[PDB]
Amino acid sequence: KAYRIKKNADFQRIYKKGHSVANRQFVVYTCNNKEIDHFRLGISVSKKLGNAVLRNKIKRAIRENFKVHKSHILAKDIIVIARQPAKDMTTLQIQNSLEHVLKIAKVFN
Repeated sequence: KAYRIKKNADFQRIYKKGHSVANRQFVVYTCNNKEIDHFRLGISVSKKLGNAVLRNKIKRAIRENFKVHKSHILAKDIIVIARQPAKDMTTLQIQNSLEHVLKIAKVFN
């Protein structure tokens, strides 16, 4: 399977059956998937935060974080949702905010 979650039906199963945590900039959902043996990541960044340039910068920051932690993440489905205050972070701060919330989410990273 690919590492990126694409289907909208997968986003819904995770929201309904999964578990969430949040800091001020990000909500994180996790949900085990016994049929997969590596993590998967879905990202949601609402148009309320800004235009496509801003949203893709946030998406790129999240993907770069999981890429660097690629080998020490547990085999769960993971959804990262950007909250409105994410639009006011520096690119550097996004990485430390993600490290904080992912540690709270028990993704082993």
